[PDB]
Order: sequence, then C-alpha cells, then structure tokens
Amino acid sequence: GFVVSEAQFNQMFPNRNAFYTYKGLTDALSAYPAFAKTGSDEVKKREAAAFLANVSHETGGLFYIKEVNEANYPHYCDTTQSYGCPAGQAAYYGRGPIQLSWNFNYKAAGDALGINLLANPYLVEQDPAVAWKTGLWYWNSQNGPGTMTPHNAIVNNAGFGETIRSINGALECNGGNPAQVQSRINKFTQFTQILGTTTGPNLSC
Repeated sequence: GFVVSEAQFNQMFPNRNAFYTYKGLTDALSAYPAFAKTGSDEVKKREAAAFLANVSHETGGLFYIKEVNEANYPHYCDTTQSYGCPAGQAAYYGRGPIQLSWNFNYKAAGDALGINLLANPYLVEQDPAVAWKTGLWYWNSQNGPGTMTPHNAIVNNAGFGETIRSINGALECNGGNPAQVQSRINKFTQFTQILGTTTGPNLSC
C-alpha cells in the first residue's frame, strides 16, 4: 500500500483540480511496480515525494490539466519523426501531471502503455488514469535532456538534482533558469517533510 496516504496527498495538493484524484494515482501504480517500491521506506517516500514535487511544479499544485499558454501549442510537433503529427500540428501541448508534450513523447508513451496517444493525445486531458500513467511513464523510463530516469536518479541516490535534469535540464540546469530549479527543490523539501522522509544529497543542477 502506497507510502503516500490520502491525507498526505491532499496536504501536498490542496488546490488540485478534481480531475486528479488520489485514487487515480494509486490505480496507476500497477503500471510501474518498481516505482515508490524500490529501496527502504525512507527511499520509497523520497521517490514518491520527488515525483509529486516535480508534478506540482509542472501543473501548479495539480491545479492545471492542459498547459496554460495556448500561444505556444503549435510548437510541439517534430516533423522529422516519421510518424508525424496525425492529431494536429498544435495538438501535442502539455497535458497531465508531468505535462506530457511533443508528438514523439506521446507516440513513445502510447507504445509503452498500449494506448494510441499519437492519434488521440486528448486522452491525456480526458482520462485521469491515462494521465497519471503518462506521468509514471516519463518518471520511470525517460532520460529527456539528462542521462538517467528520474526513478534511478532517486533509487541510485544520484540526487534530486538529477530528476530536475531529466525532466527539464536543458532549460533549467546550469543557470538555465534557477527560479525553476528552486521551485522544484522547495516543493521537494515541503513534500519530504510531509511524508516524514529526508531529501538526500545533490538537490540542485
């Protein structure tokens, strides 16, 4: 049973849209049985916190489902990928707890979850369980602009800093944008405190 109790979940997200439910999250745990299950209790809590902290930053405390700035919707369609942008040139904008974006990421996430998110990316804004799963998907399998899965970054005690790097690294780390690095870490401190666990080393990037 998930190291995050509902009370805790709520304490972390007192402003979450009703789309995102505690039960949605717990149901999605299936998909990635190692997640918040590898390592000791302390480490298990650390990963859970690390994930949710990042989620919180991506979605303004789970307030938002679809990415806010419509102006830049048209910019997530990489046409050098063979499979293109079937659902529309401006259809791969951020959705759900990790704000999944880009045609390539919808495709890949779709394959991994046996759902055709490339053809219908709106499923992420529509179905909570799909949306949670796309989060865990990314968390557990993606390197993004970094060099490991956020999951390992935590489980290999490689440091929260590294979850930042693999989630947004390119824009945020190395002075890219320290405002955002701080948001992430702050949430991570709040959340670990909430679960009674420690943050561990190398928090920054």
